Amino acid sequence: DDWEIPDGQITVGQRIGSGSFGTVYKGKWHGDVAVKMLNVTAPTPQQLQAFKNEVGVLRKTRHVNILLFMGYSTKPQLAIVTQWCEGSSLYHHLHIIETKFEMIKLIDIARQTAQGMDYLHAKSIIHRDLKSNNIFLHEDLTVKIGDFGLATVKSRWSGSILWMAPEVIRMQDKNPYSFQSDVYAFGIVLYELMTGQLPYSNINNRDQIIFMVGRGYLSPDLSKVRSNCPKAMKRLMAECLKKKRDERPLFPQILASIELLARS
Amino acid sequence: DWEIPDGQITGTVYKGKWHGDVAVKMLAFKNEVGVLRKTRHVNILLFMGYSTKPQLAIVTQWCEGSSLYHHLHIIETKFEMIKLIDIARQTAQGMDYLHAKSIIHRDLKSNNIFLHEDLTVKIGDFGSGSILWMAPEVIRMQDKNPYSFQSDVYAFGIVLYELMTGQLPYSNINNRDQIIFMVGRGYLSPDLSKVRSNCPKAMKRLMAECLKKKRDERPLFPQILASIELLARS
Ligand SMILES: CN(C)S(=O)(=O)Nc1ccc(F)c(Nc2ncccc2-c2ncnc3nc[nH]c23)c1F
Ligand SMILES: CN(C)S(=O)(=O)Nc1ccc(F)c(Nc2ncccc2-c2ncnc3nc[nH]c23)c1F
Repeated sequence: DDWEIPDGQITVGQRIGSGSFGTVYKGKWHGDVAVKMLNVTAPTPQQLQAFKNEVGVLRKTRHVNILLFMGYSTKPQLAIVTQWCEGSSLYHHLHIIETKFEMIKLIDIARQTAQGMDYLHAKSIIHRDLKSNNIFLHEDLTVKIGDFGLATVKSRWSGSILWMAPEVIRMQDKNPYSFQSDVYAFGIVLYELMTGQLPYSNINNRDQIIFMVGRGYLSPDLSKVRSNCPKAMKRLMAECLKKKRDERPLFPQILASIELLARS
Repeated sequence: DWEIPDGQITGTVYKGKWHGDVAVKMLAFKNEVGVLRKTRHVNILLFMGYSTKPQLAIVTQWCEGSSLYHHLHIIETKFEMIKLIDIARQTAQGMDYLHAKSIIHRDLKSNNIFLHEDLTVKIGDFGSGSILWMAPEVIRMQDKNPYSFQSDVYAFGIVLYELMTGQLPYSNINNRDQIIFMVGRGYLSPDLSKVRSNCPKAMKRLMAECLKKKRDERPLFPQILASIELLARS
């Protein structure tokens, strides 16, 4: 199956986001696009195949709340091409430039994020790295979820611990990821949305945050939420953040909860 | 210390009278009663005391009416959907409680759900001949301990089938032992296409989640409860 973009077609503009996993630029291909170049130097035929399989999984998605896969390139560098969103991440808005969102918009961010996640889940994809860094806000104020590609490949060939549920944080199981681990991360995003800040700010040792959340000694202080946060959401958040994996709701539930209180 | 002396009350249960009408269960154990004192919820059968003169016995209220089993299958009552949903929520209310108190019911079924004044639900029998409600891990008692909160969630799911179908699952297979084998290996599950037209996707979808074969994928009761509440307000 060929969503393969022949090299020469893509002009590669300014760089937007580094990271060992790959570097992202704004480019041109039938208009604005985002091009993510992988840092894999010389992939072998096998590495090339793993990549196409993982792309295979990217082509299972078509939803307004999922950043739009448009193509991939094989030479001279492995790359993923997606739609270009004019805007900033949720992490940028919340923690870098402190954008003040009216409560109605916060909740709407939450609705749209849950929508997209329910979609991924409907298609049996697990994100493994939902964080406010991967939630983008279009100028419209449509949310796009990103960076769910290449889960397997990222592993084989670091700053997401605030979003990791305990099972994830303590690699005991070979594969600790699941829908409810995604749901936990989403809860952390709720926390960001309604406290306006990241968890565990008053603790300064990463190794120790890792230990303590991982054993259930540490969880996010929910009393920090803004006073005009609906009670139903403080509750929902709490339930997403349950330390025990099997106590966390799935996304169809979450979505209905958030859409009911979106009428009050 | 909650004992009730002899000549004050009046195998299968008999009807009695102690501080009004009571149901009295006619059969080291003293450890159990400690937990039943604090088991206090509207939709759970209320514990009023124990006895051991003559034989060891548990006493609860007598509530007028009959089991969910009795209504649905024997006398076949045509409830409204709003009622069935109401009933299913109330059953969740209690199980939710019982799990809050660390109690695995181990034997939830419709004959263990009573309708007081044909209206309010009361759970009991948490102090085989009932395979229809057993989950797979349970159905093939395979190791140290097969029971779990999730095991109960499976059985509650069968009741949801009962509620909306109005009939017992596998009603078209006459060999009990085969049903055992079949649910054990994951080959046979209840036919969800037998629900009545007017059951919302959600109810039918909740049922599915409850009846998932893998133990750990089933919801726990707060969510079942929160899900029915969500579907309730339609
Ligand atoms: C298939 N993709 C959705 S993904 O899951 O594999 N991730 C992904 C792949 C290639 C990409 F170019 C992007 N996009 C970005 N990734 C990291 C940082 C920023 C972006 C990005 N993408 C689109 N518009 C943007 N505007 C600012 N940053 C943007 C991605 F999120
Ligand atoms: C905590 N108890 C409920 S229990 O788990 O120890 N089980 C139990 C013990 C004694 C009981 F009498 C009952 N209740 C009944 N058990 C069997 C048949 C009927 C009843 C029953 N209980 C209350 N009201 C009724 N009305 C008709 N049958 C009734 C029980 F459910």
